[PDB]
Amino acid sequence: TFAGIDATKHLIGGQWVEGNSDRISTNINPYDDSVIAESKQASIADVDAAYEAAKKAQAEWAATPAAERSAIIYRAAELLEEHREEIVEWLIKESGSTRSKANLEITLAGNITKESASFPGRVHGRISPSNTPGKENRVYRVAKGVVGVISPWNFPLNLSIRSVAPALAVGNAVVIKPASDTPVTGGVIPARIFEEAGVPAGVISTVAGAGSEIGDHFVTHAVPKLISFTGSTPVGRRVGELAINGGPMKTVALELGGNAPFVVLADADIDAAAQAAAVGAFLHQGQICMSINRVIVDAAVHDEFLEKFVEAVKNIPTGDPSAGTLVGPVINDSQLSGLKEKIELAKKEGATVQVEGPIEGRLVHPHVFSDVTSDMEIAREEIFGPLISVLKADDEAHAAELANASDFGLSAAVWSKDIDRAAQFALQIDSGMVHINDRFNGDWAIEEFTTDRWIGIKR
Amino acid sequence: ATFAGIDATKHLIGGQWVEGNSDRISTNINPYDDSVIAESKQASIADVDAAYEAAKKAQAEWAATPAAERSAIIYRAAELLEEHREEIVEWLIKESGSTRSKANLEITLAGNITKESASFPGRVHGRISPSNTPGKENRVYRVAKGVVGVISPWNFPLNLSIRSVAPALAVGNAVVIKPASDTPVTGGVIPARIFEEAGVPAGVISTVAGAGSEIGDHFVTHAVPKLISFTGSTPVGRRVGELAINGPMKTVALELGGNAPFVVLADADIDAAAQAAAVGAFLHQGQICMSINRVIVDAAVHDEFLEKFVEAVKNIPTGDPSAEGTLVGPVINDSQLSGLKEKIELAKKEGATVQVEGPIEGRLVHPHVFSDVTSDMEIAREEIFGPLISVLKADDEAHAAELANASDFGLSAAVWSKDIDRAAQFALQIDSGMVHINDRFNGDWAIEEFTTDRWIGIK
Amino acid sequence: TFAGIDATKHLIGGQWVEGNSDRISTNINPYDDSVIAESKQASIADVDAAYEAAKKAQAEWAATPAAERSAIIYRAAELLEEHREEIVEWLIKESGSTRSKANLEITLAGNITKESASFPGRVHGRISPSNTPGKENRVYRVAKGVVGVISPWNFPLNLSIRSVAPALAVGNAVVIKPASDTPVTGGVIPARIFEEAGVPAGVISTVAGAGSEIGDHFVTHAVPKLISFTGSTPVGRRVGELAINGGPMKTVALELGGNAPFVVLADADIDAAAQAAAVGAFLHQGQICMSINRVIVDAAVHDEFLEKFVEAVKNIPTGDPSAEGTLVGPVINDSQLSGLKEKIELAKKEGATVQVEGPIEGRLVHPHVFSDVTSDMEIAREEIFGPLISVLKADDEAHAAELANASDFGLSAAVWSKDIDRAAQFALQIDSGMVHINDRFNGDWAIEEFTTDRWIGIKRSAENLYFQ
Amino acid sequence: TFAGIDATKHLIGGQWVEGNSDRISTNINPYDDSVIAESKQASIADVDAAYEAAKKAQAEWAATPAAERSAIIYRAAELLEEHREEIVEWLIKESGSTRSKANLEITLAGNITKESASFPGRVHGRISPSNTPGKENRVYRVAKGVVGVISPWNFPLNLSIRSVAPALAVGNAVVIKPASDTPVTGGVIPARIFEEAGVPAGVISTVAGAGSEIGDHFVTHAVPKLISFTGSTPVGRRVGELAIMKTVALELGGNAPFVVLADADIDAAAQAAAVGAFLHQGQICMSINRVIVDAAVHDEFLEKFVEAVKNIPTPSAEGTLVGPVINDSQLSGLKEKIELAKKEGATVQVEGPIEGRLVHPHVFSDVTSDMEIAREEIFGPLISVLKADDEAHAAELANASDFGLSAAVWSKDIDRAAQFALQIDSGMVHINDFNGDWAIEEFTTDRWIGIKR
Repeated sequence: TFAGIDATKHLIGGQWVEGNSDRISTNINPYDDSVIAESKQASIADVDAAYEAAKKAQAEWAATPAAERSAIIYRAAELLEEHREEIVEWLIKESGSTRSKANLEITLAGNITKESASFPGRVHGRISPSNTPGKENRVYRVAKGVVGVISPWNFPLNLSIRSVAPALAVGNAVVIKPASDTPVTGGVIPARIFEEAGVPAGVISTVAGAGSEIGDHFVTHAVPKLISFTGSTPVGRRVGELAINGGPMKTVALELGGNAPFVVLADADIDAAAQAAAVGAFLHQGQICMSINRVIVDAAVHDEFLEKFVEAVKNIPTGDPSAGTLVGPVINDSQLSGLKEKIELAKKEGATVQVEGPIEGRLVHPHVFSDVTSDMEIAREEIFGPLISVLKADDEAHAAELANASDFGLSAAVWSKDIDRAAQFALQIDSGMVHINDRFNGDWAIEEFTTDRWIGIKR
Repeated sequence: ATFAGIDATKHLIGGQWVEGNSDRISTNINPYDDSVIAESKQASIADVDAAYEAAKKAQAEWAATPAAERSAIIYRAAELLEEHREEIVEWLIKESGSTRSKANLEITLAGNITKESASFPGRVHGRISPSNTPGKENRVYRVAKGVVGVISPWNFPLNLSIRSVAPALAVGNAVVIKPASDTPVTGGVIPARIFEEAGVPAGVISTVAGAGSEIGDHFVTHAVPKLISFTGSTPVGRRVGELAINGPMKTVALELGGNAPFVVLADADIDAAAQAAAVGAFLHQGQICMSINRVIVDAAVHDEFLEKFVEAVKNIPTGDPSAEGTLVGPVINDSQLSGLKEKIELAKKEGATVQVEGPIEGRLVHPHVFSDVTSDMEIAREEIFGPLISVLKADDEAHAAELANASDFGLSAAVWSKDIDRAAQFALQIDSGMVHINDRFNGDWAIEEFTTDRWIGIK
Repeated sequence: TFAGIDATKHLIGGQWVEGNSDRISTNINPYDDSVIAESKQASIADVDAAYEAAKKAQAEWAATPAAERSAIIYRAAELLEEHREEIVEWLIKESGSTRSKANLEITLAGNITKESASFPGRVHGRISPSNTPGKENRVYRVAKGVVGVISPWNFPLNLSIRSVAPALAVGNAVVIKPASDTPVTGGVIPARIFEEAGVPAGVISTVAGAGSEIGDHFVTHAVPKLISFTGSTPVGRRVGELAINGGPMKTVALELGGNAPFVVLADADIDAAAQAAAVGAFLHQGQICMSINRVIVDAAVHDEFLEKFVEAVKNIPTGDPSAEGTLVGPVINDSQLSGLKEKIELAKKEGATVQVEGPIEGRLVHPHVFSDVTSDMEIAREEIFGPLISVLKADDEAHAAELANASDFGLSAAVWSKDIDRAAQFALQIDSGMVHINDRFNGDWAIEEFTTDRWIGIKRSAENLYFQ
Repeated sequence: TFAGIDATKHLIGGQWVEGNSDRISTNINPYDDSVIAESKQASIADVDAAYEAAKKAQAEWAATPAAERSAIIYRAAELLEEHREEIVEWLIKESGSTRSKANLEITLAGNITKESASFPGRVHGRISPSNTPGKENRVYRVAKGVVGVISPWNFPLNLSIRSVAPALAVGNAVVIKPASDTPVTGGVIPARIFEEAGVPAGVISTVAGAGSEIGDHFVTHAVPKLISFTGSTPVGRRVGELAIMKTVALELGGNAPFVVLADADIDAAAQAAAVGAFLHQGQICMSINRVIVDAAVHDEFLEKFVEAVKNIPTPSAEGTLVGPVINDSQLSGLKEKIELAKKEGATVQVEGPIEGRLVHPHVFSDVTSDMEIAREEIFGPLISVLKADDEAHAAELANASDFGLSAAVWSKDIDRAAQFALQIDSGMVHINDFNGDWAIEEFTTDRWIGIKR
């Protein structure tokens, strides 16, 4: 259960109901394998009801005055704190998250929701200039309509609120489809938080189900105007294809965390950078916008940084997430293999082990690898686990090439005392976000969940 | 074969007009009489690589060029559009089978877009956002995408290539054009040459014309372009979207002029609307921002409109495009002729009634109008690309709204109603980026589409 | 007293202190003449203290994270809503507001600040395009610095907050100089309420004194870089003039609600327009952006509208402010009283027709209506600030626009006409910032007003310009 | 005469006419005292006509299609370079500006009106959110109406077009009243060039009257919604006061600071102080009347700087960099300022002759903040070099003067430089070195129309 209803149901038509599918998925605590629950998953006829109920209820929502919608969204943020401990526990249980990680995730979901509540009072269309006598060009800024959000298992609550909150505050009706492993932290909870906040029936909905049964059908559907996806790149591609291959076509917003880079230039404060890289590599692992899985260091400070970086990660306790742990267990037994495979492959491709830990159950301990090249799989591919490569750049220009060598969407970080030069270097990296010496953009968000409707009026 | 002096069979690569390298020989045929215009050796995969490579090397300096400087060159190309008017008209008629008067409208259109584009350099700005962390400063820079790949259509080659080419170049992008194999000079050589003669540095503008499929895929699939602009058919746009997702992703902008509706409401000036529908359906076909392919009239005025409309379209001179009176020219090629032929047959087999028909000799398809059509019929739910019209009856106001949203794609739509205010509300009920009441390039939309925002946080 | 601090004190430096001038102020209830309180006023010295304190504290406040400044502003809205009953009683006792009018004022005050809480994260600067190779143009949007706010006796709470809240939220430090008749509702409550929400010491202040020794010096001081004024246009003009030739550099934002025209066109919903006119003229008078001082009606529907408007005005409860039904209370003071008595007579001795009029029992002026008036009668061209309304006859649609603009007060105007598309075109002819059709605080304009832009152009040589 | 038309007439109601004032003015070449021309001055009734006609012709011009307005404004930029040499002479002989300084002003003039030609398309309104059930909020952005522009004698062509072009493009009707000493460079030429460009009759006007007659009537007139003034801080003040019912925009040039921080490429910066002190004299945006330097590079800066100013040659010539002063009243002002400078203790680091109206460069040193030479607006080639004990002093010293549209700061640490720059209350600050979006705002007003459906 959660906040007053059993976390195994689905919020369809504003009614918490049981799934009509034949499949029954068993949610397993990644740490000790204890059954958390068993729910009758949803069928396509259920997704249909979800979407159709959203379409039918969306207009009245979009038409609700700015202040109202704002107040409700703001209420949701209050509720996030008011149910904090119950949410922390679920984060620990289902997501295999650490007590401290869960705490962060909730604060983060609350900042996004807090910003998002100002959105109503920020959506503006414009009155364009006319080129033909008697013509009035008005471009209204409206809600896209119905958004289908597909949340991941890494930061289930955080990365889902990242799109549910702005999408709802702006007038859209949303339908969440969480990852198989985290259906309540990535779907039931955020859904419930907004229902409890006042979001009208049909506006917020959640539908969980097996990939092979509803995955495709959720994207290819005719109701959603926008599909927001957060996950791994190969799955993003598939959702991307599906959105344009017989739908009709709908906009698809892909949040593909990949192999993010942490560049340390020659004039960087190796001390702070060491500390920082340790936080971004493990304490924030899973969070697509702050996580990093490879630090690129200049040759002139490489040996020093590597030294300090290793002595910093050896002190990262790996254990029972319920505890001072800072790195809990991996999510699936499928996710466990993959990591195992990458550790080996790095060793096999000639990488150098710098920090290795035991692997008990799904409790993978940190792993560091120096002497890594941009062509090694460990660096090219997406990791999503406590794996960490250290590549050497013998030139500042080479650092930029190393940083762009692997695909990654979200963020990139760089350390350098020369704020001005670093800022210039940052522009030399292909990322929409680059942070120097240490998020969520509201403007970028209101634009992603609204559409501009140009209405030409000839008098 | 020549244009503005230059050999028209060559390709502009690395700032140098050269002959293609593939063994494939393409013969350009006049659509109206089958006389050969030219015979150009096609561009090979290697040629596309050179174009993208050289373009990528010259882009930075072009992007570093002062705003006023870039805008002077964009304004010059607009003057050049006019100075070369006479000759572009001949090419438009000769290659794309355009009517002489249609050709003159297209050129006015093109030049009107690049003059508007001329003001873009001084309109591109970034933000300095507030921070939430002490001592942090957020600066989001608005820069060029880098290299932009432009695929243009055979319908309004000049005007639709320019629609992307001009703003992209204006904003700091370097661009490579891959025109439709039927209109390589009106869609590639002429646009490319106007900007070259206007002074955009070598390598910043290029055209590479090649035989479809493989070269087409390579062109979209390449690692250099960070944007692929496409205007054309939906099955092809679909394919471009696929390739952009599989086979190093890049944003893809698709301009698919599907089946645009022309909505006539009960209180509409039927005579005006009728004349307007005639203009949009036949004198503007091919221009996917002003054309319409189906009419939706309120029952209460369906018969009045139909008769008044049938009258109007029966007075449209079909025939040789060179003649100044003509308004309907030939269809671009035999294949397109086949689709038009079979679409007509099918409309009949589906239950449609012929209201206006004529003989089709050569590639000269006379205007056709069907009545008693339903939204499930393909004559009204699929792209048309030819002088074929459908008229659907709307027994209800809200019903008209349904039929208007019955098709897949749509750039614009139009509504007719004397009640200016109620019409504006109605228009909002249509899912189309553009809707014109009682009578089309968005500068802002073009800046956002051809630039990329870089958020850079500093501590 | 008000929420733990005695209303008689001034908030300087972050501390509620007693005044230092020798002049002693005596608060008087406009409905009965009670001594609400008596308190020593602030001297020219207390104004300097407040400004200097605000000046030094300003920067850290501006540097506070946006979300943090935002939470502080948001809570002020909550506290405003919390101390509702107390503020209500205070509005009625001092400003002479009505039970229900005071309650409306607080809602208004509340909405404004919850809207302002949104401001910190909305304030942004720009990176403009460059025309000279190697040059970067940044244009920062920052706080003005210190803002002095002069609040009026009409809607003291709502009109002070209208500028105090966005200014604070945006990073300014602000010193309030309330109207002499309403020092607590116009200064103490809003200051205290922001203090109890969390704004730092020195960032919010309230210096109250007799304009006689404080007024001019407040506007003239060298610290404030913006003066916000709300009141009569005469005083407003004096403020403006004083700001241009005193402390060389400081802008002024004058909010002068003079004679807002309420225009009823040929095709209006005369019955709805009638009730609305009634509302804007009495329940809302004092409220700068909502009230109306004159109504102009197309001749074709003039007499029809007049008959119905007079009816609704006739049945408007006038009396004791404390009562929950009253809609019109006493005038703030005798000076204003004698100003209205003078205006009613002047309208008469100019040939105007009385439609409605009542007794004037102890500062309690009953609603007064005058028809058959023309654009040059003082009653229809000067500002009123009282329950006196004048109806003018318009020959046609075009004459309506001309009658509407016969003022010099363009702050807001209302227009009634069933035809929306044309009424909107018509509204464009009126010389006001805002016009409302068939029945209002702009946040965007507010942030522009309390911030300043700083263009910083930086040229980089080859030396400190990399990867070029 | 200019570009055909009679240069002594006043464009009113679209027609160039002779003034109705019984006062005549003899426009005199500041350089040699020769009489360029004489003209019947404009009267109060003349002004009323120019404004009354402008008002009637405005609504039509604003409703003119955006791309149309933009082609007209653009044309004016072509006409400006077509009449280039003809205008160069007028600044040369009337404004007393050199040949290099005149040419520069024409390009700058061109740039402004060319940037301004893109304004019609960039003027957007807004459809704000609604808080009341079923209400729409439209915020139209319209032209103010009629704009009274008061240009000055320093850079009369550039500083008049600066207001005029943006205000016209946007759809306002403008009436220019130029400085008594420059009625054609600051009034006739700009008005005549927009006329040829295509601006309708009554949309552009120029009226040259006597300060004592027209001066006050031009500002307090009911018609103009905006008054754009450019000049000395004291006269800018009366204007604003007189204006208070319409809004006024004061471009008050005073004493712009040139701060040279301890790590400021003392050499290349000394080269720039020279340029911003003489080459860009009349330029209220590119000129500096004082240099604040940190003790460390103080003497280092001064030497190279003195040698810089000493090399500046001394109108109709090519080499010449500095020209004569506009009039006698101004001349006596500089001299008067030069003397009390010495009487205050300042060291005459540099001093040149005073042949006629031509004042040679003057540079003083060991100057402090409580001296009129660093406090008052100078309007002449008089430089003051103040020493700053540190950087904190530099901030104080920089903000000392009451008026400042722009400032300059040289450093090497671009980042710290930027930070320091924000500590100087000035609209503009340039580091080691015309805003359109702000001009668009200035010549338009936002009209909020709320509709309860």
